[PDB]
Amino acid sequence: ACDYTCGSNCYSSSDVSTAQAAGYKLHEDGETVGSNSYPHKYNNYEGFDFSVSSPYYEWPILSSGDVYSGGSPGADRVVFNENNQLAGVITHTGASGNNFVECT
Ligand SMILES: [Ca+2]
Repeated sequence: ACDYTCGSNCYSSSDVSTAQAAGYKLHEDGETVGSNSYPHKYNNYEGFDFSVSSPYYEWPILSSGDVYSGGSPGADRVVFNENNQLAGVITHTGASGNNFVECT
């Protein structure tokens, strides 16, 4: 079963813990990867009910299970805060433009 489903991509809690660790280490190093420079700040204008406080940062989670290292980021993201707490799993799949919906 999937712990998180984004569109038709299925992720387990191991997949999310692995992506968050990689994204949080780049935040501590003051580094980014990719043409769109991830991780970067996430603004919660859609109002998802996250139970952890901001600031928030978005980082890609790949359907393949690999950690993101550049190239296409796909449409799914883990959002974590400044204290390395997971806020949620969201995706651009099924939302217009740069908006997001939550994975279920
Ligand atoms: Ca997986």
